[PDB]
Amino acid sequence: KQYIISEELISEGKWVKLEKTTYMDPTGKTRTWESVKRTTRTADGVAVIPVLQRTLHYECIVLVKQFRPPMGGYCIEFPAGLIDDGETPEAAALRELEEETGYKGDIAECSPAVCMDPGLSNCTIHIVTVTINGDDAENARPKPKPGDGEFVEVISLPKNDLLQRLDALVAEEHLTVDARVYSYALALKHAN
Amino acid sequence: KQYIISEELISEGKWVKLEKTTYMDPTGKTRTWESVKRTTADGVAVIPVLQRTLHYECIVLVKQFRPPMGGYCIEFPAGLIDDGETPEAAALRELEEETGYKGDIAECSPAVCMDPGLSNCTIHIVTVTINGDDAENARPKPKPGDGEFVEVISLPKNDLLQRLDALVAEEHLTVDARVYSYALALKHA
Ligand SMILES: C=CC(=O)N1CCC[C@H](n2nc(-c3ccc(Oc4ccccc4)cc3)c3c(N)ncnc32)C1
Ligand SMILES: C=CC(=O)N1CCC[C@H](n2nc(-c3ccc(Oc4ccccc4)cc3)c3c(N)ncnc32)C1
Ligand SMILES: [Mg+2]
Ligand SMILES: [Mg+2]
Ligand SMILES: [Mg+2]
Ligand SMILES: [Mg+2]
Repeated sequence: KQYIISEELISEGKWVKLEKTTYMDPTGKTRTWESVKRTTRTADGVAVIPVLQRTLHYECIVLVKQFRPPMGGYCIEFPAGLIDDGETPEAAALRELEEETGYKGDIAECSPAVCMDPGLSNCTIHIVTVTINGDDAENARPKPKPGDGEFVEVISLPKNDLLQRLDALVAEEHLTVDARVYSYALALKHAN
Repeated sequence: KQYIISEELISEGKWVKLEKTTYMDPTGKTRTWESVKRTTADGVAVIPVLQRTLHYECIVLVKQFRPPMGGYCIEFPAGLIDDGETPEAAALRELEEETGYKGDIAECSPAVCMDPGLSNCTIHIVTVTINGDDAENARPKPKPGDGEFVEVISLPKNDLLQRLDALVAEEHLTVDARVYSYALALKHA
């Protein structure tokens, strides 16, 4: 009993547009929302949850540090990015993971499309859990191949103390942790 | 190394604005980005663990219509922090408004980013326990904000990822990425 009635363009940039969304609320009253959408009419992207498994060591979660212009600061994130021209989620996952980290991994699982920020945008991603065989030579000396203007520092953090490692990074190096990463670190503790 | 050079307004809405951000890259080249912003940390998301004697713990989630998405999304209770409000007060207030439960603080994250490729939106993630043995959390009544309409869905922590998968298979609705990320780690632990 709620639905979109109309979308009116407010402002279109190269990558991102702002829209006045009109919609019916449940009382039968009409209401507006300001909404963001891409200029490029599938989920939009993938985030990879990369579990670096090496025997006789803790499993690690591989994260990336990048400068994020909207945040005007460095942010710690799961490797992620846009699914490219008719490409599958899984394959965008391995690719992004290689481009961003150098690791070559195997799919363990793939989420349905999930919303990034539904109070603001219609951005959806697939979250893909990937195990990295860290005892295979391909992953011995992993080589990041980042595309034009992509500057990405890898940080692998033990999965055993993930939440504590994340909080320490915020307290020390004043960077921001992504909410999906934080959510995952929390649940590792909460499963107790 | 890298830093913001300038922010030039493209368009101002009542609530959100689009800006052209110019930043210094690490090679020392000037670059641009399109960034969304509002007109502390903006908000809270509540992780509500319903605890009851002789029950498995539940995670309390809300279903709401999300205009940006064109349909209904399953979320952690979440809302903006009012001026002068603490994250924890907001968390508890939003939880009660959205679900009817009165919770107790367990923990509060640092500010974390929602969508850093797009906005500077940050939240605190606030873990709250709900004493479901207490008489006030027996028949909880939502008291939603102005133009706010919520259904409550409580799922066992010990089965969250599977129960979310079911809901997505049976209904026409999206799970939020933070919810789905939490359900995954539960299974991975
Ligand atoms: C060469 C490579 C490259 O630079 N790329 C790769 C190709 C273009 C990328 N891009 N595109 C974005 C962007 C797009 C989508 C975003 O979320 C969504 C929003 C609404 C609905 C769905 C998703 C967020 C951000 C972003 C920007 N706001 N400004 C500047 N450019 C950046 C960057
Ligand atoms: C129930 C409550 C209520 O009705 N309110 C009263 C209070 C105002 C609320 N509001 N505001 C928003 C909004 C603001 C910012 C958003 O993201 C960002 C947050 C921080 C930094 C960057 C981005 C997303 C959404 C939203 C809208 N985009 N359209 C229309 N109004 C809605 C509406
Ligand atoms: Mg990326
Ligand atoms: Mg990438
Ligand atoms: Mg809310
Ligand atoms: Mg609310």
